[PDB]
Amino acid sequence: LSALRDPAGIFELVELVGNGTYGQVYKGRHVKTGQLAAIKVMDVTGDEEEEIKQEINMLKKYSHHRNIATYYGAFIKKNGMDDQLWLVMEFCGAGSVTDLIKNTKGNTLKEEWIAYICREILRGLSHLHQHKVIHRDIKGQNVLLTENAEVKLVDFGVSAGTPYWMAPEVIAYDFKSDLWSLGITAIEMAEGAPPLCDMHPMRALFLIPRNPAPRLKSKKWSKKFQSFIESCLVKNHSQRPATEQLMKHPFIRDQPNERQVRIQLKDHIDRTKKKR
Ligand SMILES: O=C1NC(=O)c2c1c(-c1ccccc1)cc1[nH]c3ccc(O)cc3c21
Ligand code: NA
Repeated sequence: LSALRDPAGIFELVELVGNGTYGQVYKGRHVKTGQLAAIKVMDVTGDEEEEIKQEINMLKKYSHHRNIATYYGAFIKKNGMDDQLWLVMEFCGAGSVTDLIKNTKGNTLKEEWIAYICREILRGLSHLHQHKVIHRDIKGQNVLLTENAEVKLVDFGVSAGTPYWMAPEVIAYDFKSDLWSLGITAIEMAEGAPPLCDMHPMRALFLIPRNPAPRLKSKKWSKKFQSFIESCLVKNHSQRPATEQLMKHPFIRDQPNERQVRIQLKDHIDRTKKKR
């Protein structure tokens, strides 16, 4: 019901943080408590109304898992200047996995960090898949980190371009397509960019269903990580493992430093804020 409250006196915009496939996202502040939130500001027209209402319902029902940024509420800023809808979400201070790769020296993440991040994406995906929901847009831009290095999934717009993370069956499907995208995100974390990044999106769209399943370029990566990527990236989706199966894989299952990897990531986050 689009008869929502005006945000005036409740939530205030502080700084713009996001500008991707999800739109114009701001770092907002709750006036009375001083708590931070992510506010997505979108122009509410006559035509575009059905797509916005579907995104809200998805968030209201499915965002209540620890690996998905929580929905806090929605507001309409009444205004020649069209009315704006404010989508209030849980704030993830450390930014995206894409930013984490860009800030790390040599644009590659430590294998132990990849395993932690992948496990958290997989847990969030498991929650969505249990509720018969496909994310449809898994990529480093959509995987965010909190200041305490907690991993949260964002953007349910596509759930309600850049084909680099798209599974062959999607280009040609079910929950298994998100697991292909996780594999591509894992390579993105390992190599700094997804396979076929250097090519035009049209060539990538043509090549993905035709080329054999991608693999890691370097021989430096562990046999466990190499097998994980191979398990994720199975072109024939019928033969690709489910979410619960992939969670049981040694790369995800055997992570002894869950406490010591989180502390390392938090220290890397703190070094980025302190140094400029
Ligand atoms: O929900 C969010 N929580 C967030 O923290 C957040 C969200 C979104 C986003 C919000 C609504 C719809 C789609 C994406 C985009 C975002 N871009 C961002 C860029 C940097 C950042 O630190 C946080 C976000 C961010
Ligand atoms: Na949540």
